[PDB]
Amino acid sequence: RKDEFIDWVKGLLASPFVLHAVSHEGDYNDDLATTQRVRSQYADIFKDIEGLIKDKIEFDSRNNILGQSRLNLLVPSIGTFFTELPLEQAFLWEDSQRAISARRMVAPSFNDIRHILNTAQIFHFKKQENLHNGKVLRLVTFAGDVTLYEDGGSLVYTNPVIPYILKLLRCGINVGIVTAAGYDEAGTYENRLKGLIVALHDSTDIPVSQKQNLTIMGGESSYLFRYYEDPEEDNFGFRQIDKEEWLLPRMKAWSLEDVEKTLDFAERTLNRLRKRLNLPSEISIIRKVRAVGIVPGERYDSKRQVPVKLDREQLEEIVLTLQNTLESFAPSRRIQFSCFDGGSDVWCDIGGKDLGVRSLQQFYNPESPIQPSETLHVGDQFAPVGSANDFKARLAGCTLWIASPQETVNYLHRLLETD
Ligand SMILES: O=c1[nH]cnc2c1ncn2[C@@H]1O[C@H](COP(=O)(O)O)[C@@H](O)[C@H]1O
Ligand SMILES: O=c1[nH]cnc2c1ncn2[C@@H]1O[C@H](CO)[C@@H](O)[C@H]1O
Ligand SMILES: [Mg+2]
Ligand SMILES: [Mg+2]
Repeated sequence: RKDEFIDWVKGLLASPFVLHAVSHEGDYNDDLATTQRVRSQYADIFKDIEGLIKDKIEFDSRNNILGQSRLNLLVPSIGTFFTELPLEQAFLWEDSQRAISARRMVAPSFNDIRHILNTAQIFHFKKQENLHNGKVLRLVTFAGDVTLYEDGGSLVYTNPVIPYILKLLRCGINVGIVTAAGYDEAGTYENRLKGLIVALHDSTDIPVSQKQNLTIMGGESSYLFRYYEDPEEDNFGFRQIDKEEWLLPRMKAWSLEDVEKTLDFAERTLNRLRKRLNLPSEISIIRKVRAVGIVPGERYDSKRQVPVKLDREQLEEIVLTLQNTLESFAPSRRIQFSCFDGGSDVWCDIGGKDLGVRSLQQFYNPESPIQPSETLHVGDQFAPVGSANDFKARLAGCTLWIASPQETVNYLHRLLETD
């Protein structure tokens, strides 16, 4: 299941949906009073959950006859909440926009609750701003694919997310692009983020010191770059930081022998899969220094170049096989890794985005590291397995679970607008 917590919330809402909304599906009239009654019922449930989250935050920071928070007993796979969530307020806002309580035949959905949770997380940080002594946002990180641009895409100059990233940098907020795309070379990132770095360079609104608060953490936690601008020349872009300056102690402790054996085992497994699944020859296995993956290809013939893709069932088969085999392999158990299905491909990366975000939290301010409660990672891959390379970011900070580049822009708009 994609998220036990969201599915749990969805199931709770089903009872008042059936009893107070479906019971009126054949109504001739009185549409509004029914809507307001449904709305109150849902709101009450979100208010209750809001209270369970506060209760869990208190439990988690102090440390029940069963040795767990109430909400953990209710939802065993639940992650950590680094901030409270104004769920009732967020429900009421989303209901006004989406008219959830006005439905009579379609229950509150997974995506409804996903939206409500994102809006609650945004609302929490908007509140901190208006607060004296506010626990304000200090780090916003983004996945690339599906989050900043279409899958496999680049950030072109007319991309509407760019003004919002510049506004984050302008407000003093640190911005990291934490992406599985893993290049030991600034040039490739400069091409894929070209529109963003040109707009940032062109900006006269932003001090250079703040422009340089833009970073890339590539390969999830393998390659760190920082935006630079030395006016001596018309030169700007990204410069790589040596890993000795930013690798976390736990990562420094890993054996490079275990790193290598992990990638070798994954590569061998991908080759085995490619033969067993009789994949088209145009499909490629790509081995990198800190990753290995399998990707689509292309062929001629129409008189037309056409993509050569893996089926959905093959991608699922491959990512499950990699994940399960590596969880049973001693060298990969001694380090960390992330396997994911990106939609059209499957990769195994050394490390993971929890390590990438945590690395940035310290890198940006070694003397007073950015806290999880001050961090927001935005991405699309939040399933626990499969479409999953953002999932571990929940270990390092708050998250926003988006579904498209358009959602990312909508949420940054609401985060940053004046209300
Ligand atoms: O090292 C890696 N680890 C995991 N995913 C990668 C890596 N390199 C590239 N990707 C992703 O794989 C796809 C193909 O990469 P591209 O051809 O370099 O753009 C894109 O979705 C990339 O973002
Ligand atoms: O199991 C979980 N599912 C969804 N969100 C979670 C979970 N655990 C912790 N959070 C956090 O709740 C906020 C709103 O979704 C986000 O910060 C998310 O990371
Ligand atoms: Mg993505
Ligand atoms: Mg590549």
